[PDB]
Amino acid sequence: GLVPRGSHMWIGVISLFPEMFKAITEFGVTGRAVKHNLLKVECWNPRDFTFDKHKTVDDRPYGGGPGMLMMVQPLRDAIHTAKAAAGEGAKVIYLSPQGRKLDQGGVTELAQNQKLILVCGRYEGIDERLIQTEIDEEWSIGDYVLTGGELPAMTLIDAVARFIPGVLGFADGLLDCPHYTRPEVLEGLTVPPVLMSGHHEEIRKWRLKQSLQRTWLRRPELLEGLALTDEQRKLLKEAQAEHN
Amino acid sequence: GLVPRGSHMWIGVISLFPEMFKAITEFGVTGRAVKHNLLKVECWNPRDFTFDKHKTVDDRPYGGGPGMLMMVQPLRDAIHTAKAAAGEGAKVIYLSPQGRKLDQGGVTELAQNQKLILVCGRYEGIDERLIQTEIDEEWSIGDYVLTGGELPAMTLIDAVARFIPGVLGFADGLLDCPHYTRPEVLEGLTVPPVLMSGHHEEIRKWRLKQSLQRTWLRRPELLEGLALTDEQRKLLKEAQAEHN
Ligand SMILES: CC(C)(C)c1cccc(C(=O)NCC2(NC(=O)c3cccc4nocc34)CCCCC2)c1
Ligand SMILES: CC(C)(C)c1cccc(C(=O)NCC2(NC(=O)c3cccc4nocc34)CCCCC2)c1
Repeated sequence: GLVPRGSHMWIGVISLFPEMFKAITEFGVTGRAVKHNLLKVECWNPRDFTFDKHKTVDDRPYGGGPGMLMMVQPLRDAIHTAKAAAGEGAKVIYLSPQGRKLDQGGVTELAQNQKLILVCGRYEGIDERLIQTEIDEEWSIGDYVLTGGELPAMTLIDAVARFIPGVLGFADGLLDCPHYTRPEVLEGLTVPPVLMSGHHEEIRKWRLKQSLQRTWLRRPELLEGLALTDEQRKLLKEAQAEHN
Repeated sequence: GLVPRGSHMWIGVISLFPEMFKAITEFGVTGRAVKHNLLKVECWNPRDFTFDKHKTVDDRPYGGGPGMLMMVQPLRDAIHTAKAAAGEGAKVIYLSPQGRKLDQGGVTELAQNQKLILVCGRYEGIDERLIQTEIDEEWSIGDYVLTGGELPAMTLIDAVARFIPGVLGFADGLLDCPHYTRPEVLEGLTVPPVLMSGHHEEIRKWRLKQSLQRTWLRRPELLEGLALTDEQRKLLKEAQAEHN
């Protein structure tokens, strides 16, 4: 083993649909991370923490109306069991549309935790007091309406799993340059000559320039948090001028 | 049947990991939408469109380096087969970090399509010319680094499935008011009295006010695209003043 024994990542998940998480534990990069014991994903289902015959996991809001909520007691008890399994130092995250907007800086922050517990909402969400009593942070993957927090949780797991030592073992955070692979001519469209030139120093400059221009045109906000290198500033200035 | 015969939604998916999509086709709201034939999700795997013995689906970039790309020919041919199955009028969406940022306005737009084809990238993505020759629109669920476009595609499916007639059959786009359910007192924390008052007109005003304040404090950008009602402007002004 090349990876130190205490660098694996543990993520507890609280969800009414634990089987959804097979999508990240059995496929692709995260799938290989679980199989090689770099990532452990453990799920607790609030349905298993009910005591009534029909395993009721939703409840009605005070004040009335059709917007059902997650029942407090089964959710809270699932969370308490995850905390017990985690031991000390687990950070409890509620995936929620009222949370801090997730971005790569945020992922980096979250990935500094060896132990995470992710709480996925269903119905109209969870009791506000549970946020105060059980939740450490609220995070959102975007401003759109979903039917559950499970896809956001899986998105977050995918994003932080890239930071686990053994997986793959900020300029990269800019948008990619255009990518080209075989064939040389695709329905009449040709690869930029420099890319097929074998001049790897020219290729390097070209790719960096294209990445900068594309970030500039499609996500300029990403540049606002960076003090670019001299080369990057030079290439970006060139691309900006040539774009007129 | 209460729902017209031609209002079902069809979504073709192009992905190296079709089994991931079980997470949306077999669970929750989308799961029920598929079972009741309101939503149809059909997947094509580029691996099935290869002709070499080891079913190779990645290729090397012109110009070199470790960043592998999706092999053009199997991906393109999977897309062509999805287009054939779709028939006329299917919109082809590439889930991509260089795409338009998804928000609820964007979801609403996408949901006006009866037929969508979603292309999920792996490795470092797809050949730029394929975007020109096969892709209609690029969309991104957020600014963070993922290992595949499958979770974004599923997120998008979850978001647009809410617009299908028979599922559930812009003020709602503001952040929710705080939600409260049983018990009346949770670890000493009490429900706001108005909510347990039975005064449903007071409750309505309180919930709207709280929703506005919370949108104001946590997602003010959402208010920039709306001309609020007189009641909403009155309640928001009150919450803003009382927040000092
Ligand atoms: C103004 C805005 C953002 C459009 C909005 C406004 C009001 C409600 C929602 C919404 O989607 N309620 C449903 C709910 N969503 C999420 O869990 C969720 C959604 C999006 C990004 C996320 N990241 O993590 C979790 C996320 C799932 C069921 C349990 C309650 C939360 C959205
Ligand atoms: C500047 C920024 C955004 C941080 C960034 C910069 C450079 C690369 C990436 C990135 O994630 N490349 C990997 C890749 N991502 C996605 O598919 C993807 C990610 C996020 C939101 C999405 N919505 O749809 C699809 C999305 C999966 C493998 C195939 C190539 C794309 C990200």
